[PDB]
Parts: sequence; C-alpha cells; structure tokens
Amino acid sequence: PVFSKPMDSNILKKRIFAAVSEGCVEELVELLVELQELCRRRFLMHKLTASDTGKTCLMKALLNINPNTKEIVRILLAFAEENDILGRFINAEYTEEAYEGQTALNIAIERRQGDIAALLIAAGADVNAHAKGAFFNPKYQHEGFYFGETPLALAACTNQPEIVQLLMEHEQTDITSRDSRGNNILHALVTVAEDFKTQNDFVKRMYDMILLRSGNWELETTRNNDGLTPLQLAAKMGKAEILKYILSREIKEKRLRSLSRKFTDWAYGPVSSSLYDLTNVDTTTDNSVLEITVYNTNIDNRHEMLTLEPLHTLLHMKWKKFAKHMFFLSFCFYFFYNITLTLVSYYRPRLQLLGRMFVLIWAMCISVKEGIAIFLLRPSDLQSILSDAWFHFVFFIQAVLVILSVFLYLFAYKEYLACLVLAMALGWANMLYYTRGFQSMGMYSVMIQKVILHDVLKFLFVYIVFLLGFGVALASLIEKCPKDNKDCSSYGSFSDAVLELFKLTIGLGDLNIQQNSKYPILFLFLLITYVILTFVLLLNMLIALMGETVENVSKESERIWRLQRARTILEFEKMLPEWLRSRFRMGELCKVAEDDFRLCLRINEVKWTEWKTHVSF
Amino acid sequence: PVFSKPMDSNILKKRIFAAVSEGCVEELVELLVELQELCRRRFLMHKLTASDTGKTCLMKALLNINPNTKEIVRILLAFAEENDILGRFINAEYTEEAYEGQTALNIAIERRQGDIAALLIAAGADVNAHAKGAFFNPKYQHEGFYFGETPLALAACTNQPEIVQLLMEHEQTDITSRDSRGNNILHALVTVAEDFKTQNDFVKRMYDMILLRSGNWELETTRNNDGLTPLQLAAKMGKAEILKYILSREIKEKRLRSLSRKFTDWAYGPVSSSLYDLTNVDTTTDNSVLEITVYNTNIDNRHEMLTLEPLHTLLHMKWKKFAKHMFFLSFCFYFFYNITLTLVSYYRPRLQLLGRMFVLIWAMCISVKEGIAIFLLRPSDLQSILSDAWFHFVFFIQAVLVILSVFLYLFAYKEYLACLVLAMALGWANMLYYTRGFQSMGMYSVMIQKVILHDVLKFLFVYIVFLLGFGVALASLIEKCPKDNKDCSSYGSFSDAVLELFKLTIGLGDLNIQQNSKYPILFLFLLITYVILTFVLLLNMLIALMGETVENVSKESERIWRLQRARTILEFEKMLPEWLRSRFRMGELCKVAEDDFRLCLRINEVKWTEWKTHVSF
Ligand SMILES: CC(C)C/C=C(\C=O)C(C)C
Ligand SMILES: CC(C)C/C=C(\C=O)C(C)C
Ligand SMILES: CC(C)C/C=C(\C=O)C(C)C
Ligand SMILES: CC(C)C/C=C(\C=O)C(C)C
Repeated sequence: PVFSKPMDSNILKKRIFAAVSEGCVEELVELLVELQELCRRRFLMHKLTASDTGKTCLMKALLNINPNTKEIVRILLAFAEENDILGRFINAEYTEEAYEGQTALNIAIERRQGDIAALLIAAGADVNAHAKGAFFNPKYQHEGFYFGETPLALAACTNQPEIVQLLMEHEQTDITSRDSRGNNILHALVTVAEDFKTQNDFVKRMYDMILLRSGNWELETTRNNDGLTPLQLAAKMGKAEILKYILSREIKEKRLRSLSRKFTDWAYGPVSSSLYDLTNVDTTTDNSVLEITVYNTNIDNRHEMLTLEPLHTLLHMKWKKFAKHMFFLSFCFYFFYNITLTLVSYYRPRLQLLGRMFVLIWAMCISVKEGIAIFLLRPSDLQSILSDAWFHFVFFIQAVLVILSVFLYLFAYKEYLACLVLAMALGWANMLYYTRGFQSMGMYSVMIQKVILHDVLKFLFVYIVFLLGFGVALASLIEKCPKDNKDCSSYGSFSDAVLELFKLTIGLGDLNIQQNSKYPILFLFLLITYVILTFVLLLNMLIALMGETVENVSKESERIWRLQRARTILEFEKMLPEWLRSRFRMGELCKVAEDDFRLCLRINEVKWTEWKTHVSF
Repeated sequence: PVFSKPMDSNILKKRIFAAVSEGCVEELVELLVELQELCRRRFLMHKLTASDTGKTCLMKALLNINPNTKEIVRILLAFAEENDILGRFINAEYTEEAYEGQTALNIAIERRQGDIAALLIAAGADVNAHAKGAFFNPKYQHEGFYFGETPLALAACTNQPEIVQLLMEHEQTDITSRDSRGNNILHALVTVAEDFKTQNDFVKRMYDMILLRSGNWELETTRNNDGLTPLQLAAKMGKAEILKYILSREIKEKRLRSLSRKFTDWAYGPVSSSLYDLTNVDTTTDNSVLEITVYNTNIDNRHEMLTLEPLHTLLHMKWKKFAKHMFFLSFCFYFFYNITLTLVSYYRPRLQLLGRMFVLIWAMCISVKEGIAIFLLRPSDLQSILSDAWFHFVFFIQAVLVILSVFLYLFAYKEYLACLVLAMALGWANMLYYTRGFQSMGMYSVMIQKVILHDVLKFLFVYIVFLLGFGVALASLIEKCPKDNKDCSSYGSFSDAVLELFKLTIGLGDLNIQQNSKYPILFLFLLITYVILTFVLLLNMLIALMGETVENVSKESERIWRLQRARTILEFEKMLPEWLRSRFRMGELCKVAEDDFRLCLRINEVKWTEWKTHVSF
C-alpha cells in the first residue's frame, strides 16, 4: 500500500491550520476576526483552504479531533455565514488523485461523531456526495478502504447506526445511489462482510435495517457494473452468513412480507414445510447464485454455503432426476468406446469394421465437445486446485490421438501405431474420471490428485537433478573397453548410465562393481552414495511426505468430492437442449404480488436436533 | 420428505377460515351470528368444515396461533353448543391419507398451550384418539414425526409435563393404549430418545413420571407388534441412557419397590453389593436384551451400553465359566484337523489311514455346522462391518473343498489335488480366526480386516485398470521376432505382458529396453511411466492410505475386539444342549411379589473413583 500524499500530516495562512490541529481556540477566535477584513481591503476565500489539496480548516479540525474540537466547528461555520460562502465551504472537495471527493461530512462520520455530523447535515451538507478517489476505491483489498463511496454507506460500513438512521430520515438522501463501481448501499455491505463466523457482526444486522426501511424490491434487484445483484455478489465473494440470511429471509409483519425469500407454510414439531423462493437461484437465468457458488468463483468457502437450504436441495433434485441417468450413460458410452478401441486394435492384422466405425464417430464426438470446452476454458482455471480442467485435455488428447492415428492408417505413414497405442494407456487411465459417482472411491481419486501434485512432482523434480548429475558423473569415468566390443559398457553413454541408475532405484538388475572404471574406488563411492540419496533419503521420505497429505486432507476429502459432483450436475444440465429443460421445480405461488412472478419451491425440513433442544428449555 | 397436501396453507365459507387465521374476531363474531340462520332457512354443519380435508375452523384457529386465538376458541365452541353439534365438532377428524386422525386436541397440545388443551378436554375432547396418518407414522426417521399417535404420548414426546399430568388424572384416558405400530406410551418415549448424552434430556425424566404414576408391571411388559418390550426396544434402537436407567432402576419408597430392577443389598464405603434383576436380560428367553445388544441390531453404539452392569458381568460369568473351556477345545480340535490335513497329504504317494478318516469325519462336522449357519445368515449381515460372516464362508469352503477332493480321490478324476491343496493354504489362513482369545493379537487381526477392506481393495481395483491398459498397450507394439522362435517375446501376448508388468511392481526380473519393439522410444516411454503410477504413485501411497486407517481406529481397535469375543460367547452358548444349559446365575429372590418369579443376580461393585470423590465433598 503506497499513497503519494497523506491526508493529514502533523510534521501566514498556516496559523489557521495550526490552531485547529492542536484544538487551541483562544489563538483562533481573535485571529479569525482579523482575517475577516483581509479580503475586504484587498467572494473567494482561498486563504483558508489548502492549494495542493482541497483540504480546508473544517477537514483539518475533524482530522485532528480533540475534546476542544466541538468548540471550534461551531465558530468555524459561523465565519462562512458572514462571508456567505458556506455553500462552497461545507461542500469543499479534496483534489488529490488518491483521495478525491472526500468532504467534511465524510470525515465527521468516520470519526465516530454523530454530534458534528448532524450539525453539518443540518447546515446543508452535501448528502450522497461520492468520494471517488483512488484510495477510497482500491484495486485490491489491501490498497485502501472501500465502503461504497457515500456518507450513508460509510456510516453503514462502520458500526454507527444512529447516523444511518438520521441519514435515512433525511429527504435529500438518495438511497438507490450507485458509486463508481456500480455498487449500492447493499453491495457495499456485502463486500465489507466476512465469511468467518463472528459473534458480533453488524453487517447482517445492518443489512436488515437498511432494506426494511426502504421497504421495496429495488435495492436487492439493482445490478452491479460487472452485473450482479446483492444476492449474487455475496456468492462471488463467498459471504456465507449474508447468503444464509438473504436466502432464508422471512419477514413476519404485514406490508413487508413481500420482502421475504422464504415463506414457511406449516410446522408441526420437528418437521416444518418451508416454501423457499428461487427467482434468482435456479439456473434458469444467467449468472445464478447456484451456478456462481459451485464454480471456483468463491474462494476457500464453498461447502459451508453450498449446503444452504434453497440450493442444497436444488442439486439433489437435479441429481436424482436427470443427472444420475446421464452419468451412467456417459460411463457406459465411454466404457464401450474404450473396450472397442482396445479390442479392434489388439487384434490388429500384422466383418467387424462396424465396430471400428463406432470409434470413428465417437472420437470425433468426444473431441468436438472437448474442443468447444477448451474455448470456454480460461487460464484463470487451467492452473488451480479445483480446476476440473486436466480431465479436459486428456479426454481431448485421447480423442485426438485416435482420429490422428486412423488418418495415418489408410494413408499409411506407418506411424498409425505410434498414436493409437498411446490412446489405450491414456484411455484406460481416463476410466478413473468416471469413479466420481461413488463415495468410497471418489474420495480415493481425490486423494490421488492431491498426492500426485503436492508430493510426486516435487520428488521427481529433485530426482532428475540427482539423475542428471550422477548419470554424467558415472558415465564420465568409464573408458572404452578394448577389442571394440559392447562389453564393459553398462555405463558407456549418458542414456546407458541414466537407465542403469533408474533400474537401481526400483531394484532391478545386478550391481556390478568392476564395470571397467579407471578409478574402481571412485566409481563405487559414487554408487553407494546415489542409493542413499534416493532409496534412503527420498523414496522412504516420499512415503513420509504423503502422510502430512493424507492426514490434513482426509477430513476434507469427502468435502471436495461433493464439489466435483455438484459441478458435473450443472455441467450435465447445460448440455440439455432448451426443449429438454422444460422440467423445473414448481410454478408461481407464495404471493399475489406483481401478478405472482415468484418461482417458489417447497422443501420440507425435518430437523430433529434443534427441535429436541428447543423443547428442552 | 414429500407430502401431497399441506396441513395449513396460508396462500362464501372462506370468511370463516380467513377470520380465525389472522386472529381477527370483530369480523367473525357478528358474521358468526349470520351463519346461525343459513341452515335454518335451508343437523349437519358442513359449511364451516373443509371438504377435501377434515380440517375445521377449530383446527384452523390453533394451527395459526396468535395472542387473539384464546379469544376465538371460547366463542367458536359456543357456536356448536347452540347447534348441539359439539360432539362432531370437537371430535372432527382429518381425512387426508398423510395426516389422518389428527384432532383439535392434538394440535392444541402440540402448540405448547395447556390453556386451550385443558379447555378442550373439559369440553369433552376425544382423549386417546389415534392420529393414524402416514405423516404421523413415517416409514423412516426423516419421513415424518412419530410420537406414539396419542395426545398423551404427544405431550410426553414433547416437553410438556403439565398436560401429561392433566391427562394422567383424567378418568377416560387409557394408559395402556397401543397405536398402529403396536407401541405404547413407553415404547414411543424410547423411540424419541437419543444415544448421545445430552445435558437436559426429558425422556428419561418423563419415563419415570409416567411409569411411577401407573405403578404396575404392564407398561414395561406390554409387547410390541414386532414383539419387543420397552426394555428390548431400547436395545434394538441403541438407546444407552434409557437402557442404563431401566436396568438400574431402583425405587426407594415402599408400595413401588416392586417396580425396581436393582435392589441394593448393602454398601460399605467403596464396595456395594447391588442385587440386579435379569428376568428379561439373560438369554434364557428369546430376544433377550443381552442377545439383541451384542448382535448388529444396535448401530454405532454398542460398547457404551454392553458395559452396563446387569449384562457386562453376564458375559464375564459366561466366558470364565464355559466359553473359555470351549474356545480352547475349538482351537485344539481345529489345529489338529489342519495339521492332519497337511501331514497326511504332503506325504501323499506319488497304517496311518485312521488319521485320514479323522479329516473325513471332521470336514463333514465343520460343513454341517457351517451349512446350517449359512441358512441362519441373512443378506443384511453378509455385507457389513461387524459381520462375523466372512469366517462362515471360508470355514465352509475349506471344509467343502476337503470332502469334494476325497470324492474325486477314489473316483480318480485326477482333480483331487486341485481342490485338496487349496484347502491347506486356506486352512492355515483360517487359523488366524482363533487368535481372538488374546488381546495383543486379537486387536492386530482387527486391524487386518479394516486394512484389507478400506485400502487394499481400493488399491487393487485401480491397479488392474493400470495393468489392463498397460498390458495391452505394451503387448500391441511388439511384432513377432523372425526365425519363428520364442525369443524377442517377453511381451508377446496379453498374459505374457501382464505378467512381466506385475513382476515389475514387486521388483523381480530384468528391465530390458530392446525387447523387439517397432518403436523402441515409445516402448520405454510406456515403461518408465508405468512404474511412476504404481511404485511411486500407488505403492508408496498405499502405505500412506493405511496411516489414516491405523490412527483413527487404534483408539477403537480394543473396542471392536471385545464385541467379536462377546458374540462368540453366546454363539458358543447356543450350541449347548438344553440339559447342558442347566447352569445359570442364581435362584428366585429379592421380593415376595407374585410368588417370587424374579431371577436375580448378585454382583458386588467396588467403585473407588466415585467413592473417593463422594467423600471429598
Ligand atoms: C500417455 C500414456 C503414457 C498414458 C499417460 C498416463 C496414464 O497412464 C498419464 C496421464 C499418467
Ligand atoms: C494416473 C493419472 C491419470 C491420475 C491423475 C489424474 C487423474 O485422476 C489427474 C486428475 C491428477
Ligand atoms: C484360496 C487360497 C489361495 C487361500 C486364500 C486365502 C489365504 O491365503 C485368502 C482368504 C487370502
Ligand atoms: C489373509 C486373510 C484370510 C485375512 C482376511 C480376513 C481374516 O482375518 C478377513 C476376515 C478380512
């Protein structure tokens, strides 16, 4: 965080700023009387405002607060009344690029002072004046303080509800005012919340106050500049507490029940048949909160908010309804394609040609989907943890290897086997993708990907360094055995010596010690020290590396597997044509409203743990 | 949980239901006067009751409670007094299949209201009216709310004891009333309890109140529809707190001491000689709580309630008395059978025939017990965790292989060795069953079964996929070496290539790189990538998989072993003939009662930790 200029720096007009900084009033009141007539003996009181910055004495007084500050603000404003410049004095604007648009009301609200803040507003302060500075609108979280760039949202982003209540009651205040980010009062509150459960979080408590007092459906429907309602913004930023509050918001009182996203129908002991609203949760529209929350648009907090009631059962009625019947079909139609690819080519000649045609019409079928899936892929997802993109190359590669091989079959480049037989080894290793449909083995394949990434690549990369150095060092010592024979040359070339070192790691071959080295002692010293760096230092410790991996993750392995399946639930859903997606939850109900455009959903909740505890008191 | 119709849906007779729903009375009292004479100008007031459902205004008023509801129920009943239809109005019944039999008293009791509930009962409410609906009687735990289908048990299943106390004092209330499940007031309380220790659990507190006020032995002896006393039902559902309370129930006061299952004889400091009752705990009868609690009829909570005092020492005096003397005999008589099977057949000819006869008369002896044990087995136990059934096939298979082999011995099909020599390898691996009699190694064999199931099968299943794909891929590249010789063909067929890959995993053989591949580079690329998927990715990680297994279980391995032994304690007991089971605990004592049919048991309890803490205050 680097800012070119500071807001307040306590390092003949300087007497104005010095007097208000230390809070001294006696040196100011008599001296302010003197200033009254400098302009007369000379309409535009420049002298009491700074030049390089727009900061005035009013901003200077409030930025350097003290118990004497209240005694200064009242007389400072009275000076502008005599010169009739209170309009320009109160609405004075900062001019630095970092802090631009900050007014005296903005600083008074920040410094936890409802006394002067009410006084300035009553004096004609510019309510809903936007602080459109680079500092107030940081490019990241740590580059500044973003709060919505309005005095109302600043009091809302801070924990001062009294100044909020005063600002709501003001007539000139524009509630549905959008700042330079296209945000709102509710968008700003969503950004400043946190996903970590805090005992005393005012954001969801103040979300209720601002929304209810507005009492209409325009704050929750106003779109962002990127294009995002306050509902969807909480999903993009991963705000679970706000998402749980918004999706399950029930208003008991009349005249405001239209602001409810969940209308409980009936309750009887543990079971209650709540009737939720999903007018912006189902994937019928674009950028749904369900679609946003399952992809890697949220960070480090997905399952704790993918289990929320309106959308936890949205996936179950998508899996148990059409996704399960298409995972088997994808499993069967790929198992048969792999079996046919193996069968018709293991029996290759050194009428079953209709089976070979099936591989032709299906390798193109896989690659046309993978080819179009690569285009929708982005580098922001290609290298990540929950990418689900590595399976998009290897499905494409195994498909593109088959069609490339057969193009060289009839054309007879003799390389038709160099590409086809690599598809068998990859095609059968691709069969492990379709094990997500089982909990016991789907969690197992989750462990494999974490093991193959955190530990195996780190072991191999060190290993080739010990294989390149020791391969060259061992092969360099060996002269050419006489008689021009291939004997004496187990370590004769770099490729021959590296291969013999690799066979030493697994445990295959004979460890000869008289391999025609011109230093027999040095060759053995370099041999009985290679196996203590790999077999004793690395291979045993490789087993040790993965123990930290399978102990920290095993309590989250069942959590990551569900997110894999929940992604394929809607990845399958987008493949259905528009006429096929005519099967949805339920019709329009829950309210007369605007002629009932409320796509509701009835899910009964039988909760035994809470009800048992509730009656226990 | 899916219900076709809702109980209460707040989405010219509709004015009746609307007025009571919102609690408005002014719009009802004058309008109810109007209704009085619609039927006259027209015995059967249909108009104020619903048609598709039996719900009336009384049910509608109580389902939509409000502070004005008490002001509505009193005048609503007075309307039926004038028409003299209070009998049909109060006893009005629901008619939906989901919710059937629900009355106005049932809803009033549910909504924590003892005021109206007492008023309805005083008005002639149908006490002990059964709500025999599909919702009130769910097929599972999450399909509804089961509470015993009576107003008394509903107040008991909820935490309202005042309405219970009122219902006990009523004359018309039938305490020993059985619902559609054959349950009782005490059966229903057992079902709604929980095995997790809760600080404030009313169920065992309300079990005391209902049983004592009844003051007789008919609630604890009334059989279920499945056939189960309230004692045995707590064992089937795994209710440890109720089981600990019931089995150790001591009533101090006279006239009710006959309702005690434990009569403490004397106490002196730490040692107290409690004298328990096991009239339904010992295995003398069928479906004993001891027999039920040791088999896999309880779930996830067995050792925390198999250690309860009446039945923790019931097994110790069965092990130290006849079970230990039959485990050695089973160990010796099977060790000798295995030794004889090995000895008389390792020396097979390429008079000791009496030893061969012993295997004949004992292989049939094993298979006749295993054959009859398979019939008593069920698929509900065949595939489980604490099955103790896998040892029933392999004991049967090893027994059936011996008799099958000798049938081909004299008959001379020459296959007599193909079945007999497989019995040695299985017969000696069966010798590890009889290691349950030792703590150090019995816990070891518990680890093996968990390791062999959670980890080894998951590793092998992935391994054959990498062996099928790489076996075909390696064998496909190899042409037939000239001269029609068997050289050049280490990977010549599928079986030859798969075998050479398996030997690569363990570490046997020579890793040749010039194995007559028509692509020497591609064969090596497919070879130095198979060993990084098994030897580097799988075999090392296999060791890693079992580390989560031996760290989470080792604190429970000593717990599962006891349940294995406790099952064989009564598995041995059922083998004794009726005359042999003439040795039991102790006679009839502890009370005069009904001519003393109380099979008691005296077990002295020397408790030093509690007594030391008790005197410390
Ligand atoms: C390209 C062939 C060598 C198969 C490659 C793999 C599968 O075995 C990788 C993905 C592990
Ligand atoms: C043997 C390979 C194919 C396993 C590696 C993966 C597949 O599961 C990726 C996803 C890490
Ligand atoms: C049938 C023979 C091969 C013995 C089989 C086993 C014992 O070694 C299995 C039970 C592990
Ligand atoms: C070598 C085998 C016989 C071990 C496996 C078992 C026996 O202990 C079953 C019970 C898992």
